[PDB]
Amino acid sequence: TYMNNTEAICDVKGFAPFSKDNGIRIGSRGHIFVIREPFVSCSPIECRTFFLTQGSLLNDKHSNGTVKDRSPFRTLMSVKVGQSPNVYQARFEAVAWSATACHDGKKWMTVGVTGPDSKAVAVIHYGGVPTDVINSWAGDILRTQESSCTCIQGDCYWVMTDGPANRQAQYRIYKANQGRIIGQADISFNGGHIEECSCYPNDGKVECVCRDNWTGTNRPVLVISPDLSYRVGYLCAGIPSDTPRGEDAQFTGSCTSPMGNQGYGVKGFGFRQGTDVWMGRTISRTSRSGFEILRIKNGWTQTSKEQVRKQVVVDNLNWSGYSGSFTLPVELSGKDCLVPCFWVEMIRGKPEEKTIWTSSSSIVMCGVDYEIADWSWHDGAILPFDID
Amino acid sequence: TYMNNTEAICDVKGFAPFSKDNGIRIGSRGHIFVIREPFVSCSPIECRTFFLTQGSLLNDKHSNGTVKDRSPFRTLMSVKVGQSPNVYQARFEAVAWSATACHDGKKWMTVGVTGPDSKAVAVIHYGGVPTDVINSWAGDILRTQESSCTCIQGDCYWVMTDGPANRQAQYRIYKANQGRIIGQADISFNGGHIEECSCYPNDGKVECVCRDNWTGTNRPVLVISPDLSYRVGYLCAGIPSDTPRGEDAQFTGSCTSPMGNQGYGVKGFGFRQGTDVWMGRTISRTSRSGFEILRIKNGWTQTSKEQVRKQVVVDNLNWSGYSGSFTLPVELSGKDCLVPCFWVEMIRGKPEEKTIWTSSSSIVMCGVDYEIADWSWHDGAILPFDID
Amino acid sequence: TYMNNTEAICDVKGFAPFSKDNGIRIGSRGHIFVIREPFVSCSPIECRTFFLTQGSLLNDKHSNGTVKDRSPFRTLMSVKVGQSPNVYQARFEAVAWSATACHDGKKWMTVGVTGPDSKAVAVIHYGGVPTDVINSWAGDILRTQESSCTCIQGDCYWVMTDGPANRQAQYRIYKANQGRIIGQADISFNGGHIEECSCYPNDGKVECVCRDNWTGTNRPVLVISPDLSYRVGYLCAGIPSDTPRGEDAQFTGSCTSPMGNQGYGVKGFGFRQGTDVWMGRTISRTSRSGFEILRIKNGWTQTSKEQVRKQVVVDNLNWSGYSGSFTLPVELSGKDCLVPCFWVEMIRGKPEEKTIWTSSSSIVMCGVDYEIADWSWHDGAILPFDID
Amino acid sequence: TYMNNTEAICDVKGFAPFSKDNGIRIGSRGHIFVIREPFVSCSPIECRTFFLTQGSLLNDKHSNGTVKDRSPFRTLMSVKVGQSPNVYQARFEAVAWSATACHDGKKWMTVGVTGPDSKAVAVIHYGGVPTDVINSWAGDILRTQESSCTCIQGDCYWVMTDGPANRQAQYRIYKANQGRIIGQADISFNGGHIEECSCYPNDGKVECVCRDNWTGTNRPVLVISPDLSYRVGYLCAGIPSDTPRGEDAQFTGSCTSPMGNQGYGVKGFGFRQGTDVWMGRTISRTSRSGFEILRIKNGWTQTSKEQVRKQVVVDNLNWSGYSGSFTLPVELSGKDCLVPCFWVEMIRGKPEEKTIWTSSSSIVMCGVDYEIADWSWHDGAILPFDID
Ligand SMILES: CCC(CC)O[C@@H]1CC(C(=O)O)=C[C@H](n2cc(C(C)(C)O)nn2)[C@H]1NC(C)=O
Ligand SMILES: CCC(CC)O[C@@H]1CC(C(=O)O)=C[C@H](n2cc(C(C)(C)O)nn2)[C@H]1NC(C)=O
Ligand SMILES: CCC(CC)O[C@@H]1CC(C(=O)O)=C[C@H](n2cc(C(C)(C)O)nn2)[C@H]1NC(C)=O
Ligand SMILES: CCC(CC)O[C@@H]1CC(C(=O)O)=C[C@H](n2cc(C(C)(C)O)nn2)[C@H]1NC(C)=O
Ligand SMILES: [Ca+2]
Ligand SMILES: [Ca+2]
Ligand SMILES: [Ca+2]
Ligand SMILES: [Ca+2]
Repeated sequence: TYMNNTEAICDVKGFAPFSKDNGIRIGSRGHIFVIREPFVSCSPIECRTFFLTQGSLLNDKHSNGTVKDRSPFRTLMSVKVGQSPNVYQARFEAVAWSATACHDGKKWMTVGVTGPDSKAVAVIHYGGVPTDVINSWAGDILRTQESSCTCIQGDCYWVMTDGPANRQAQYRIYKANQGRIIGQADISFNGGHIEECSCYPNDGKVECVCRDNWTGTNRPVLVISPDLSYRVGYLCAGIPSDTPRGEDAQFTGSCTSPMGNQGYGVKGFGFRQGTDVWMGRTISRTSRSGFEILRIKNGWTQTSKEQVRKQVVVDNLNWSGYSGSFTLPVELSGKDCLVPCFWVEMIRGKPEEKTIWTSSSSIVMCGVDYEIADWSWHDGAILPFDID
Repeated sequence: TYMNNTEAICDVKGFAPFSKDNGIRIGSRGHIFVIREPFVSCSPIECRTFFLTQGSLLNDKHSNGTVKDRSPFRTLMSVKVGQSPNVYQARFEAVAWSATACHDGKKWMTVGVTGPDSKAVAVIHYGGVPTDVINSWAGDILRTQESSCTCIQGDCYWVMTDGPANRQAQYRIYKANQGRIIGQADISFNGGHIEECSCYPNDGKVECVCRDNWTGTNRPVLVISPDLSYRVGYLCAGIPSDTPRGEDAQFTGSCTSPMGNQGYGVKGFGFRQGTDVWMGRTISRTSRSGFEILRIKNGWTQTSKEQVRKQVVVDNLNWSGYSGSFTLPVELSGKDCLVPCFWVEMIRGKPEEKTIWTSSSSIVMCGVDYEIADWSWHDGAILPFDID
Repeated sequence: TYMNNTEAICDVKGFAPFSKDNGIRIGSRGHIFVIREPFVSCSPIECRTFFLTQGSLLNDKHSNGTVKDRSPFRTLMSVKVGQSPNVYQARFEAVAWSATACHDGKKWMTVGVTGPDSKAVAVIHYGGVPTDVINSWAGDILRTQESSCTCIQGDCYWVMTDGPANRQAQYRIYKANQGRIIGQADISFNGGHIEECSCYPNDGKVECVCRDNWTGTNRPVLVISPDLSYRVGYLCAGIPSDTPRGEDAQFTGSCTSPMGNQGYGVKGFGFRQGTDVWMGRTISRTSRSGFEILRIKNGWTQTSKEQVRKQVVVDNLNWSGYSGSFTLPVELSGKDCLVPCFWVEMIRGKPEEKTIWTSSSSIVMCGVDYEIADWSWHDGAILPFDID
Repeated sequence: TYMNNTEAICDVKGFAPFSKDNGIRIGSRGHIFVIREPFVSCSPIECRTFFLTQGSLLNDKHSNGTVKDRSPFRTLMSVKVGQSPNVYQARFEAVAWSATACHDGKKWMTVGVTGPDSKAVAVIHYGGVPTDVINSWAGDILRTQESSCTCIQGDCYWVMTDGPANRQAQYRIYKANQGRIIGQADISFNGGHIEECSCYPNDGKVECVCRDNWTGTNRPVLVISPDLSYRVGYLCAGIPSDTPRGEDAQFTGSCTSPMGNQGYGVKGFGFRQGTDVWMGRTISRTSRSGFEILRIKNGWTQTSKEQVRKQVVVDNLNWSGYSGSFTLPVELSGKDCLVPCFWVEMIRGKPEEKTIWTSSSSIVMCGVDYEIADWSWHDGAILPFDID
């Protein structure tokens, strides 16, 4: 039976911890995949952590990282949420240097992307077997969310980006039933830039938070109805949610256009509470260190700067990174709504630390109806390892 | 279907061994979690061993133990009873520096506790996904059993402690259905101190044995009816069941109040045989070395000193530690009653041994209708390891 | 539903290989349990390999073997047939320095034995939870088969030995339904000695082949009807099936009494083909080197010396050891009979080799209706390992 | 229920990647089986990777490879497609130095081959338990596909070769229901040589592509109707699909007889698109380096040289090896046809590289209705390892 996901996002006052896998700490002696870009999606029975590999291990010479990023040794694997990405608990998903994965009630539909950048290919597995494919339409680095995709009523929706990373690129919306592509749509958002979207189900539509690697220190926002009609723009909030960014006060904000004349970005998430927003960001405005999350009143609909709450999960004394969204099925939480949960990546090693490798651990948090305290649940490992 | 647990405790004449995992022996070469505070609960299909991690491994530098105890790297994981807590057989349960876990017939309800000590948070997972939360009400080290919780007819009951460890603290009783808190109650036991309760189902009520870290070398006792009405006090027995303690003869005992003017404690268990008690304790009265268990006649209802039986499981030549209670489901043992089974932790390393780490192995015993012989099933490993 | 096992043994002309786990070869780098006394039983869905542990690993210091044999660190674990006994694929069964395990159609009933030799205890687990116990009746090393037990129609039968190993001891027959002992019987076989029986289902009865560690180079034989009435004696065959033994020609044989004035023994198996026997033995008559199996015509009913076939599985250039019996469920093989299959242990290290440890690998063979060729499927590892 | 496999092969314009396991890269630190001859078959729920072992590990001394190839330590194990062949995720299948494995909808029927070359034995396991056997009929190296076998409507068909490798040998066709041999047939193909067939279901019949190790640089072709009536010969295409081979232009081709006066061969696959063929081969015509696949128009029925498409998967800068066929069940892909998917082995070490061992990793590709780009998904590991 198809997992409904038609209900609304739960109004939450805070986030209680879900998991922590300590893989880089475990991987000092264990057999752990050097991973990058973990993310969580849930089936109506369990939540798993996806990630990308080089087919290497921590403390190995194959973790030397000189081995490139967009590589053929790159695969998508999954483990259960909280388990580390180890060799002996991993489930193979796809050959992938960029991915998204999602469940619809029956089977897992994964979409890993590979090939050369000129003509990259994205394969849609479903039930484990590849079912369909999407080819590079623009010929510049075909890619997708790196976070959970979204199925509503058995139809799974997601967002891909073909084009350049700095200048204007092209952005699309795909739609599948049982791993077979049933629809697609182009995103006529000009001047704007959409990357690495964090998305979720909300009142029968798909809301996705994204990253502007062109000109925006604020974050793009897409709204997707199941007929692929769309409204797009930016998170109206007067708080810069991207990184690098500037001061909150030297920032006005816009619901339509990119603000803050900085380049670059980072993957980030947001959650729409009626008219308010749960926005997440790093503490450092220039680095990826720390992580915090703020509820900004009327920040979804207005260029607001009203911080209702400010909860800290990763301290600015510690390294973080990417972040993304997902929901808890009704068939799991017991609610009448969809519990907003999220993950934060914590990057260790290169380029910041004196090592030869680059991996990440995660912490997952999810939406509660109470106020959670500020603490730091950070990575832990004591670098450099023996290999370095 | 909800696991009944309304029946009475089996009258047992002894305890036959259930398991032994030898993880610290296995972990000389294997990949084993440096754990602390293991405990056993059973579903109507299997019994699992819970424990807490630092995300470290035996023989790793991450086992250096200087890494603190109430830490963010602390998680609750489980394995099957008898299996060691290894990376490749572990199931993630919660981020936890203090825990309890229990099954009700359908899903596992875990309750791990984390955060800062000032405002610690306890998350209730159920089916794997967090379902509810309890926040620090007193602002001093929110904590819970470290042993199995108890579900009766689909409602799961447990005991938490907010306050100080030496002086008077505050003690509460929680109640859940499907991971959603449905009740709570304060414990008006003054002068008394309740920590780390070992509990069980008995005639439709929950009996919990606890630890007095204030003034008692005897053990607190709580009786919980499913409406959260309670009687509380001490195990009436004239035998000191806590550690450190004194001689049995320089001990009178009380059914209401703390006896033996020693501080500190250790986690310990007891089992009520009609009017008698199966009480467990270490052999050494000052250290945690050894383990033994005595049936004291009428010791549940009277300040008795009549040892009916004395069975030894861990010898005073060997190290032990915590201990706790649980039952076997009717859906497993085949009985008409609930088989009393228990686990003993065996601590190796710091603070007693010349190492840099601290972990534990366990042995599990359960209630038989025969007299079992005295032997020592101890830890085994030959310390220090190579890392030290 | 209860697995029938009322049918007869398949008449087989040879044995085709089932498995080989190469654990000692795998365990040069892997994480493999130093085991002793492996054996195979099958459920109506799969066959597993049982074994006993010290909680040590190959190449570990904990494999030093000075660590004794009848030890508390001794456990019974299982893996699938062909898989090695590794830490990460092992299922905990019991604390055991002597064991038997069997399935009846619904759950696994294990019987591991432990304690001190004076008052050893045998616990009956069933479904994973201990269900019943048998205590030392004679006070000298309580022990059992080390090979599969036998369930017929939901009742499981086996053979235990309390007494001395050299002189006359005492031998019993137990019977269980759902892990609860429902019957027992003493074996009034005087002068004779019964150890480590290899048993099986045959026409509604249980036939067990055993070892005479007193005075016999031939092998005891027990026949068990499900009311525990018994006929006992020796395998009538004029071929000595035990080891150490003598020449076949300096051996007459007896269907009642022990022949060949040698002491000691080894665990061994046999299979009754109507009136013939498939008897197995080592090639060396003094050491445990090699393994071969001979069909002796009318050897079950008469003191025959007619070798119908002689198949070799382990060559006399290579080390072997114990051996034992089991059947394939109809629910697996598809037959109308019960396929005779067997395992051979291959011991490496101490006492024969220049190492510090002692483990074993296995090969499994089962009954086919064709003539299989003589080859050597031996252990493989290249000793001594790095630890030595 | 029996998996139908009566439908036709999907007409495909290209192949999108299925998996990559990077075991030799993982096995720099992990526990990975030194394997040879991997292959993929799928059940109506999952696809697994089969392989053969020495019971050794990467980076072990037991990987020294001086240990021979046709050895008793040789086993057939399986893992899921994309997972590496590691000790802790492996399922034991058979003792095998040559194999085939296939699923019919209900259980796995494996056929591993062992023994001495003079009188080798092939055992048919089914459901895990050995069910039947085929003995060496010619007395020279009994062997089979090393690739997936084929079940159609519950009857499983495959191809064995008894005889010599260079000169004329003998070739047979077997047929099983539930692991019990129900039919057999001799292949009266004279002058011709058939080895290591890659086969598949196509319109109710079994088409198998093979290797000519005698005189052919082109590839034999067998067509099997379920009554074991056969047509046999060669892939009519004017393109040499074997290796070593010669130029395409110095090659005429034949639909009946072996062309290109070279000896040797390599395992290879083909797929019949109505009248066209998807033929695969290495890039190097003399070595096993590289891999590419060409659709040759009317190449199944005519000595054509019309390359419709040329897709590259492994570049000639990198090592490859064997290759073989299989299908995706309708119960997996969702199609009305049978999706043509294939695997390529990538050999590292001896005999080409400066190591002491020999293993392989794989990539799997499957049939899509789009044109896939040329990229290299190669092995990765950086040789020699530490052991060498
Ligand atoms: C901005 C979106 C893409 C465009 C190529 O760049 C991602 C940026 C980025 C970062 O550090 O911020 C890491 C991401 N990333 C992904 C990876 C691999 C290792 C290929 O998975 N390495 N880096 C970029 N995504 C790619 C290369 O496909
Ligand atoms: C007396 C109850 C608590 C109050 C903080 O102290 C526990 C005592 C204790 C011991 O050695 O006896 C070990 C327990 N403990 C638990 C832990 C960790 C590693 C945090 O799980 N370390 N020690 C204490 N529980 C805590 C700190 O939450
Ligand atoms: C003859 C039957 C028993 C009587 C104690 O002796 C077994 C003999 C034997 C051998 O080498 O032949 C190995 C068996 N054995 C078993 C074990 C352990 C390691 C205790 O499982 N070590 N050796 C003996 N069984 C025991 C000690 O319980
Ligand atoms: C040509 C078919 C057979 C005839 C013996 O030879 C296979 C050739 C071959 C190669 O390199 O091309 C590798 C194959 N092979 C297989 C193996 C083992 C390690 C026995 O599985 N080693 N090599 C050959 N098959 C055998 C020996 O049973
Ligand atoms: Ca930006
Ligand atoms: Ca105390
Ligand atoms: Ca003897
Ligand atoms: Ca050739």
